[PDB]
Amino acid sequence: MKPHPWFFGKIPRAKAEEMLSKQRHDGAFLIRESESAPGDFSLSVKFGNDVQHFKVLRDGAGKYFLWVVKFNSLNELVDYHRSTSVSRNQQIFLRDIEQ
Ligand SMILES: CNC(=O)[C@H]1[C@H](C(=O)N[C@@H](CCC(N)=O)C(=O)N[C@@H](CC(N)=O)C(N)=O)[C@H]1c1ccc(OP(=O)(O)O)cc1
Repeated sequence: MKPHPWFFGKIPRAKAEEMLSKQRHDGAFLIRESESAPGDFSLSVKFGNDVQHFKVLRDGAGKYFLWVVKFNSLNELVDYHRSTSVSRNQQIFLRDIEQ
């Protein structure tokens, strides 16, 4: 296997916005480690001329989620959202960032 092209570690929210706005496709994303909420993860996605941010929420079972459906890993959250939208208003499917 190859390492996941979506994990950026502890990068600032503004830095994530700066690089995603330059990407050419809707759905281009990254997972980053939140500075505002230490220990947690955040999802940043490009759509149109904006960059949307989602908190990767945790429960007492250690599951990962954005809305209702629970996942065992960050990898499973990401993979599910490549075929199912992260939004109910717009069709936003996650796709790998271009290097
Ligand atoms: C300025 N306010 C926001 O960004 C708010 C983002 C939001 O509600 N986003 C929409 C989705 C994107 C949009 N519509 O622009 C939402 O309804 N999020 C839900 C679902 C979710 N899992 O984020 C929520 N706020 O619980 C919150 C946020 C806040 C913090 C953060 O981590 P860091 O602080 O960016 O590391 C990520 C997202």
